[PDB]
Amino acid sequence: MCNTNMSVPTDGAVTTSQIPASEQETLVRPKPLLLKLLKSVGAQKDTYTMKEVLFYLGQYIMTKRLYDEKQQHIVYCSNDLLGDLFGVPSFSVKEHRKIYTMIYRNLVVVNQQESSDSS
Repeated sequence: MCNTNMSVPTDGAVTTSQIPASEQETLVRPKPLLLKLLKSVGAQKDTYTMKEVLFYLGQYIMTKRLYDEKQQHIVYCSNDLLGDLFGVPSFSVKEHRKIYTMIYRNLVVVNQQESSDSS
């Protein structure tokens, strides 16, 4: 993927997008799990976003030598920090939809304090 700058309306569908990590960002703030994930590669923040975690979690997978050896999409993670994410012996990063949707198991998004008007 290097000739992709505006996509192609020929045998390539409309858009190569899918998964909430840029279009649906969220100023993510998880518990020690995605930060032991990203802060490892190089990250270092009090919070993150699904966009940072997007390309960054992409980093840690491809890195730390946990990936397959066919097309770098069957990334085996036995006893790995990537494992703390879910816990698979292998996961398909190629399908970022299912891979990141199982990343966020329960729930975790931006907080943004609010007020009950009269309080």
